Amino acid sequence: GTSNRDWWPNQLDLSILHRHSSLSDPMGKDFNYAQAFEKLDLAAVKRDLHALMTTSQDWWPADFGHYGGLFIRMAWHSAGTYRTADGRGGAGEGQQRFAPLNSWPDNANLDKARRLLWPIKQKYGRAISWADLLILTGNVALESMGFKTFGFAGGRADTWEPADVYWGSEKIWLELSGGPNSRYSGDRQLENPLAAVQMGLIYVNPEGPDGNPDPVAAARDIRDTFARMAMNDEETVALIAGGHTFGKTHGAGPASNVGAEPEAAGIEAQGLGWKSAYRTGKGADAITSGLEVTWTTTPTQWSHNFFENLFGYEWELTKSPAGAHQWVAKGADAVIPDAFDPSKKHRPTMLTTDLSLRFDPAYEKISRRFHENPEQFADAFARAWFKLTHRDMGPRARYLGPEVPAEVLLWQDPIPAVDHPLIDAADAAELKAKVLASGLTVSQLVSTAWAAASTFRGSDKRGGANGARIRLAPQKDWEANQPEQLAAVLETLEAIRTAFNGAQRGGKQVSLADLIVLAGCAGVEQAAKNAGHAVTVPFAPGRADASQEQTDVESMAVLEPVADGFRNYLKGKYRVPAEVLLVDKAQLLTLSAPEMTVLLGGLRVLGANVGQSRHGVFTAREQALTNDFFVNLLDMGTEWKPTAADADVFEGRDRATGELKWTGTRVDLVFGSHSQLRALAEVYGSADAQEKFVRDFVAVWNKVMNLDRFDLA
Amino acid sequence: GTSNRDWWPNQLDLSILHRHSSLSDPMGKDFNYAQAFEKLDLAAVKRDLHALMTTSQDWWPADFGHYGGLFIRMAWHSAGTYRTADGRGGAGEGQQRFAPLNSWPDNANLDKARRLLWPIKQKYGRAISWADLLILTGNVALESMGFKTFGFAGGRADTWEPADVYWGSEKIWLELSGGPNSRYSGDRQLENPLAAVQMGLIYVNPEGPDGNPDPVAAARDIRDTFARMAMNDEETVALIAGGHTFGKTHGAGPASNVGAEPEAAGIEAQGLGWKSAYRTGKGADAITSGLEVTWTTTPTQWSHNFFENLFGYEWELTKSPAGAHQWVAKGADAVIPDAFDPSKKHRPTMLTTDLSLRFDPAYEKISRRFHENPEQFADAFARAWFKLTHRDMGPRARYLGPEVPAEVLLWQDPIPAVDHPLIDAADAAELKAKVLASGLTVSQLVSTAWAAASTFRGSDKRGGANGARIRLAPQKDWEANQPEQLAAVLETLEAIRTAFNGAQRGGKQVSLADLIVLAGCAGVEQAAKNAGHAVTVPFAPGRADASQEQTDVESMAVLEPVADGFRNYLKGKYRVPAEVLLVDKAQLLTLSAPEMTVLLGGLRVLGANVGQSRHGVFTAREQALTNDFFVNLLDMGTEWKPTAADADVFEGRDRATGELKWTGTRVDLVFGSHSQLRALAEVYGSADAQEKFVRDFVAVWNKVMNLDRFDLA
Ligand code: HEM
Ligand code: HEM
Ligand SMILES: [Cl-]
Ligand SMILES: [Cl-]
Ligand code: NA
Ligand code: NA
Repeated sequence: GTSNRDWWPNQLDLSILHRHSSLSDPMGKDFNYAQAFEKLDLAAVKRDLHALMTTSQDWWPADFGHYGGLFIRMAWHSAGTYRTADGRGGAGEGQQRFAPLNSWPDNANLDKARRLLWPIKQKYGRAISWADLLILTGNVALESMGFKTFGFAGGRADTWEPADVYWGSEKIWLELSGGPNSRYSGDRQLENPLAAVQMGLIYVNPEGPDGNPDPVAAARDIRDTFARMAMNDEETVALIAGGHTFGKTHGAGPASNVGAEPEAAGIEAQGLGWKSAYRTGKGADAITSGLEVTWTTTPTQWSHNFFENLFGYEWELTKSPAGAHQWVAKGADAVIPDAFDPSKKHRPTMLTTDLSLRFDPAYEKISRRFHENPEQFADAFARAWFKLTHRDMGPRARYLGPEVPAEVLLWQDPIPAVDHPLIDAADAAELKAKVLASGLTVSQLVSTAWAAASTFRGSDKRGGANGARIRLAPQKDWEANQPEQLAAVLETLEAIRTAFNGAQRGGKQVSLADLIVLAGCAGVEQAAKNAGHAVTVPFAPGRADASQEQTDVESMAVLEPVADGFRNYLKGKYRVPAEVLLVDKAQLLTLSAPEMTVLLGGLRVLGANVGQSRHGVFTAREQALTNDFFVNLLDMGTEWKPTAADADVFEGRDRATGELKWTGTRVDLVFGSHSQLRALAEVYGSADAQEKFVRDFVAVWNKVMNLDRFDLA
Repeated sequence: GTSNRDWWPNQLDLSILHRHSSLSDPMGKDFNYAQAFEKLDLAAVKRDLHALMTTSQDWWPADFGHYGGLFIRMAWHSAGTYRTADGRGGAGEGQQRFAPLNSWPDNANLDKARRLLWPIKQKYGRAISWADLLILTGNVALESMGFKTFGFAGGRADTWEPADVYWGSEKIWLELSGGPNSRYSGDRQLENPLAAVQMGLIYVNPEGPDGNPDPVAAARDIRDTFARMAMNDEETVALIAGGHTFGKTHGAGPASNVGAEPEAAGIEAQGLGWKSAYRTGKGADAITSGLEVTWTTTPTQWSHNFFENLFGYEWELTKSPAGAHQWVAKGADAVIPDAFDPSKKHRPTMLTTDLSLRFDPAYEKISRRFHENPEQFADAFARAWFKLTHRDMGPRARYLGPEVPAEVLLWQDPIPAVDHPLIDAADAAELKAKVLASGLTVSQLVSTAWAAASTFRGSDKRGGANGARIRLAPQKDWEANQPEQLAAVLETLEAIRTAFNGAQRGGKQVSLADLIVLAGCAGVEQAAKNAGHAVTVPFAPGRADASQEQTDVESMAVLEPVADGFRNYLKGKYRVPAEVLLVDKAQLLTLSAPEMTVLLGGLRVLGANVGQSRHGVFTAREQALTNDFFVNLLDMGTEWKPTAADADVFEGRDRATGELKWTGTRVDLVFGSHSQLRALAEVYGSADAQEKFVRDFVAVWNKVMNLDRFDLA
């Protein structure tokens, strides 16, 4: 059946804003996963998982009699799709079980691993999500094999449909770079927001870049992709060598024996895929990656044998039985155990990407330190493994259960505890009046609070106004944030705050984070009064102020808005049209299309544009909260044309006289062009809409202000 | 950006079940359009619409000074997409304003029509939907030009995103028949559910079949497509000749001057399309269809001139200025007015498809009767126009406002008014006990009520249990309904009913329609007791019994389930796979995926399959309401394979012994294969889920029982 996407393949896709409705969710509207998880007997689940590790099923026999390596791979792939550019991917929604991730070539046979966990999932039911279970099982694997983990937090609620993630534009699985949809340009520059080298891989190609088995060049790809997943050199070496302490690869025969991935398989496969015609199709005959490597002499026990082997042998290039490039130790004895035949042993083997850890000079230094000091290795791997598997969980307030590590880590963007009484509703009213008496304008107030709160992204739950990081580096100097104007606003608010806090008894105080958001609330209320409407904007106190020392400036960089259609801002020229960037930002803010539309139209007339630009400011009462954006946009008395100077800026002229009335960008005018967005603009541009527009605007403003408030959740 | 649909283009699409969520809807959850409409000043709207008719705008000047013809075409096309096969299409959701219908070639320049209505829509706001406005406007056009309409009902609520309708598989607009995705096979057999001859047309091609100008062969396509839109020969000739009493076609120059349709146009077009480079691009120079025909000597006034011209001249084939085939009156004088130049007149002209009304022998007789008896023509057109524009509105209880016709029409599937006291809760309990004491089984009770209620489709709001049409022709003889079994159940229930009604005072009685549903509810309660659960199933009385004479047997045929996955039924072998048919039926029932899943799994164990088939009956306690379907389907101890006799039936065997445990169809096993369905099945197949399963089953059962109950809305 032909679809709208077929006829108009470049039209903007709004469905991404309307996923995850209560319609697709089987749990009641009142289901709260945190409350369910908090009563789980986590120790009981862990004992069942520990038993499972050595209870082989004949439909997917356990290598070495132990499924630990397979489950560690499973958990690492759950977490390993994460990209810092947009926060998308990661383990936090259990998306490995839906398309496309369930059927990526790098996730082959993890379908088997998830099916092994069904009995445990079935037993505990809604009290443990799949998303938490996948990570918990990797921790139990590690513990069962002698490795002490850093801890574990539950709280990843399950989702019920595929997420809409851009994984690349290639139309062929695993396509090598340089094709018509190449994700590389220039001198091997990987396009943002991607964090893998080929479509369907987690990070890199285990044979080497585009299959070329050069460990030095592979290391460049490892470094780049791991940095795009928030991991530095030490973490990367710790993770790779730690993972490949355990288990083995599978490549017993040619890959052409392997059948359809799960999404393509027949209905009788019951959700499994990659059925293999090679010998038994499983166990000793398994084919997963096509490589046939076993790294250590004790694949089911933590050890420091990965680095003993990497450094204690010289390595020769060889081929697996499927034809893939891999490496074998020169002159070695057969010291590595076979996975099924206790009378067979093998020589040590490595991947090209393992050898990167020795042949890249910066990795080599770290790897040597870890080989000489395996306790340093164990600590680094435990911390990295926790970070990897928790990186998208958000604020520490979301972490549940009895195994949460007490140590606060810088990468968590931590927020200090509040240890004093909070302001009450009368205090809030007193503060709003003091803010408005200061001479700060509606535009300044709304622009500052928007700048602070709109860094939030629901993909990894980073950002938001909690912390008052807008006053710190690097946020205070982002161009979208208008650094000089911002500094002036913050100075005036800090004086208000000092004066209010100086006059209190009993230890009551207000944080700057709270006062920024409250001051924005005062601006919106003043704008509504300017329009003739008395409204109260809700406000919830309890934010705290983070220090510079608790703020990792380099990790904060990915939160910089380079496109923010809500402020009519674009830092430079991109290949993706600005309206598509707007919808992407709306998705990160967790907004529906109605919410996006009201929010944008209100922000335009409040003065929120960067640089006081007049684009989309379709009103003659700026700083009054009215629906004028929509009424003027939809007025058929105005004709619009792209300017000769800039095709992305439009002039609105009176159709009868030619007189210039307005200017706008693509982000402004999409609301009058896209058939779904224009239907929404019509509701708000109608003669009966003024009250509705104000109420809906207040409600989406308060939603945005509260996005990171998991302390209240 | 590669999507799951690109990778697995035949996987099943569940998003169709989760459209129209509260997320994409700008109106509050509590918005009730009926209540808004009932306060509209409809008279005021009609005055404004009458004013609009001759208020020409320079960006799309009015032909003859009067927009009436354009607006009639607008309303006829709004309604004209309707198909009786599935009830999809029609005017009832205002979908002409969204993709793809906003950009179909047949709807060219109706964008202008809708834009002319923006000021009225803006002025009245939420109190008149677009969907109602489009129809009201056509009515006012007719009244303005001297035709008295049969009436009008409001109550078409607006929708907010494109609907998921199968319009065909062609990848080229207007593709002629016989291509790789032809909608025709055999002897010009149009594929169900389609009701148009080419992709992007409303019914037929005005030049003739695949562009061949043969009025006799065109008539065959007219007849078949109009029948697929619920119209017989009389209605068809009335509608065509009535419409083509008014206005004109547009084809002043070659079609190559016409630019991008609305969804393809640039953002500066602000939702309009088909911009033309031919002369002024508009008015006298307009190009819409490419034909240049004006049918009558007074195109802005009702007349009897259509049939005087059709019969009064002989016709010659000619070409418009765009090259299209059309017909001109041999030897006529220039009697037809020009739309813009008072000094030009034209000869009478006709489309191929107009000539069909004279040259097809069955239409000729009707056309002649109408030419000789113009009052019969007028009355037929008025009634057909009402039917056309109200066909998808559902029961008369949905019809709102002061212009609703009092006459009950057969095509509305009318339900008699209830004029007696209803049964109360004590009476319901007494009747449920009588039903359970009669010896009717769980399976018979559930199957009968499901058969009755599941005819409902939310596309056109036809069917459902109200009316007790399951006891009449043709429902009583449908194979899916198990006629012999059904007859036995109905006889027992009618004897219960007769006995209960015989014992009452005060006029209280129970209808058979209510008793069938209540008997179903007793079955579900008995099934829950059989499982050890104490459950009450909600029941709302108030259904009435329709007569055979109130039930048009041929119109009822399209409600026959030829595929009903909920009863594991398929009437024969189709090209569309059965799990796609299941999702389609779920959409018609208005079910979400979780609701579809719970419903099916419960019905399987209750004995609702047609013919007592064991397929999908994954329980050892049939007729008990348990989650066994899910627990057994997901048991990895069972291996599934297609049978050698039939690739659409699967055998489930114990993995270790090979012993046969179950059989199932594609509809059964999809729940264990599709990654989203299987995530839902897991919830209900968990150890903590038995009570949740039961309570969710009851809720969805009740939902289905009440789908047609707009008397309670
Ligand atoms: C450069 C990065 C990495 C590359 C290219 C890579 C490559 C692979 C490949 C090709 C396999 C074999 C799949 C099979 O045939 O079954 C695999 C297995 C495995 N990897 Fe990695 N790996 C990477 C990093 C990681 C990390 C970070 C971890 C965990 C911390 C991990 C843990 C594992 C484990 C445990 C297995 C064994 C699975 C089993 O026993 O079934 N790897 N790796
Ligand atoms: C066999 C069925 C029909 C065919 C092939 C057909 C074809 C068309 C064509 C090609 C146009 C010209 C569009 C343009 O160039 O502007 C048109 C115009 C029109 N049709 Fe039909 N028609 C059909 C049935 C209907 C029916 C059922 C109605 C209404 C009851 C209707 C009412 C109109 C009116 C009022 C116009 C004039 C539009 C204007 O004045 O702008 N037609 N028709
Ligand atoms: Cl994601
Ligand atoms: Cl529809
Ligand atoms: Na994420
Ligand atoms: Na419909």
